[PDB]
Amino acid sequence: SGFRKMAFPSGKVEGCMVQVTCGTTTLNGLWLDDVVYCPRHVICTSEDMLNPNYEDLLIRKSNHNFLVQAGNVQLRVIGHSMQNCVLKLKVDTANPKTPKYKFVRIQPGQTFSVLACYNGSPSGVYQCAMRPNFTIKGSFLNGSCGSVGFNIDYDCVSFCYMHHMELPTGVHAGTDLEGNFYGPFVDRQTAQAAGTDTTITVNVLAWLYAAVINGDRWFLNRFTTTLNDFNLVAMKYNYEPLTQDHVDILGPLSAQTGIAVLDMCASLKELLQNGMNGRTILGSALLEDEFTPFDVVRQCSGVT
Amino acid sequence: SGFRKMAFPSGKVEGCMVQVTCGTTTLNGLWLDDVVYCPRHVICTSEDMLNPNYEDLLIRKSNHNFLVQAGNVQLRVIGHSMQNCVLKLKVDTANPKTPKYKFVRIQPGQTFSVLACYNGSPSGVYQCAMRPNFTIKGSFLNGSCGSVGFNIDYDCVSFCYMHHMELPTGVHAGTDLEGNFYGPFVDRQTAQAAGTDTTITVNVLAWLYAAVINGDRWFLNRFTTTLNDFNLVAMKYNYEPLTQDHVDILGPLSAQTGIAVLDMCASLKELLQNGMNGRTILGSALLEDEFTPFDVVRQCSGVT
Ligand SMILES: O=C(c1cc(=O)[nH]c2ccccc12)N1CCN(c2cccc(C(F)(F)F)c2)CC1
Ligand SMILES: O=C(c1cc(=O)[nH]c2ccccc12)N1CCN(c2cccc(C(F)(F)F)c2)CC1
Repeated sequence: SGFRKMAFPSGKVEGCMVQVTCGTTTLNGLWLDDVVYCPRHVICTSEDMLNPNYEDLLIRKSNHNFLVQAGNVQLRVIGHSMQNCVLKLKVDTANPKTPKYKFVRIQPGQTFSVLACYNGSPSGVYQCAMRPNFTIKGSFLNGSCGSVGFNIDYDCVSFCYMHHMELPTGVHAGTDLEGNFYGPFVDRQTAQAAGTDTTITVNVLAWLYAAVINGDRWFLNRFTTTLNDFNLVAMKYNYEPLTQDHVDILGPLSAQTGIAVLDMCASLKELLQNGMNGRTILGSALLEDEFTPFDVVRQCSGVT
Repeated sequence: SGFRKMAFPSGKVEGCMVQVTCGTTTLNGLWLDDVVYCPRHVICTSEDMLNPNYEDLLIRKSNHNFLVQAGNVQLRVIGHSMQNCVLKLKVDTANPKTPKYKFVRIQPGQTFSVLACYNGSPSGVYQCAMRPNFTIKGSFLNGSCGSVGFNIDYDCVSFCYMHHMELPTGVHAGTDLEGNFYGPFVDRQTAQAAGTDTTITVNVLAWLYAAVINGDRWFLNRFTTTLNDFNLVAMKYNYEPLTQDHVDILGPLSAQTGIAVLDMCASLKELLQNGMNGRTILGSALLEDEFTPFDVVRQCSGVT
């Protein structure tokens, strides 16, 4: 038993972390096969930061201006291209440590592991969720750009996130591995509206199922609700609307505990309308939405 | 910016995880050099579980009864010994993936990374703290025994914890890598008093320093206190007494923020006596004690 914010083992991804230097700027790259992927703002000076013309800036750059370093060995850049907001530097050596991988675009409410890197060196790993407003509440300092988010299915690493920037609000924005930003964000040092963030209702419910499994049952009640009634409370409290798909994905946790999904929604409804009254659920004094039903299922079943 | 419960990159430790089978029991082992370390209760049947005579049980076991498997390759056990509550199985092959390592005994209040394993396979990684009552609030299911806790200084992995058992209270107990249990716990399926757990006061203060650095300053006040006055509040609220050593270790965070340590104790004193009033500090509705001053310093400075 026990419930923790668990990240995937990061080893398969530490082997792909490299340092990318272009001019006086240094950030992290992702070396898979003979390609190193990195944020295209690596070619930025502090003058053009406000609104860069990346095509023109890249045109002044040649293979030999990108310096790719893996720990201590220099990689030979034989090609360079821009794919949306990422650079794909072609190198003459395939990464011997390349795992089985896919590049995937995750959906809001989905969770992934982040490997924070500085100078191509992994410094830590944490689990986070893509907020419905397409931001992540991560932990990143100067030099963290190019740090990736991923999931791991047995031996296959699905890369979903590349770190690009921090919004003035302290939240983080980045792209998928094809350079497509999650959200309306652009790689410009300009004021960007983060957007209204809602709570991932299916995930809070999944985390309530983990609480029942792990001993915490104080919040459980004699009440029930309908999807329509519950959603009125979710709208009031800026929670994501609960759909029948969400009810389906919660089927396994409903079966494991014996608590019908709408009975858990009623417990959640009361927690929203009345608060925790100074009590805790799984060691927390607030409702947690960064655990998907798959995460709770995995952490309470034991998938390696 | 951003504050997350960050674990160390787990790669160096995934390379040392093996499966240890003895009879019908399977748990995890730690392969460093030509030795595999594992919990000695691997030699237990379900009859002797209540009070095993481990010397007698080990006497009925020979090298060939311990099955060490690393992914798919079988290791040849050429020796076996009991060191406190761990078995040291000598194998004919040195682990090619052995990192620079030390075996260290951590102190209560100290934090480490755990790599949870099932069948010698890493399934996830999380950061936790050794509670003052020498327990850890981890996340472990059947087959997790032999999962280790560690810290990483640049390239050197300091192993500090080996997972052994779950107390009926849902908290976890285990040994250092020499087999010495943290706390009064014994490797017996018997009722064991967990002990009173206090809050790691220096760590909560360090986490309050991280909050100021990361933007959260609502809790800051015009008051101050003395070490003696503050400690009266800490005693009342079951917090660890704050010593002058704790004040010294907080010197760097005090210098970074400009807030004298006793001014932060006064903010903490008010939070203890008045609560958060429904507000949050670093995304949490309770005071967090699982970040040491070194962890906050590292996460707010960027050490890789
Ligand atoms: O490493 C970081 C950074 C990331 C982060 O998430 N948090 C921080 C907190 C404090 C200081 C720096 C950071 N940088 C340097 C590169 N930066 C940059 C440069 C050129 C152009 C752009 C662009 F986004 F506008 F394209 C962006 C973005 C900020
Ligand atoms: O893998 C686990 C386990 C660990 C854990 O932390 N949480 C769990 C939650 C649900 C089910 C099992 C566990 N086991 C199996 C081996 N066990 C054992 C066997 C023989 C002797 C002993 C001894 F501690 F008494 F020595 C202990 C201890 C429990």
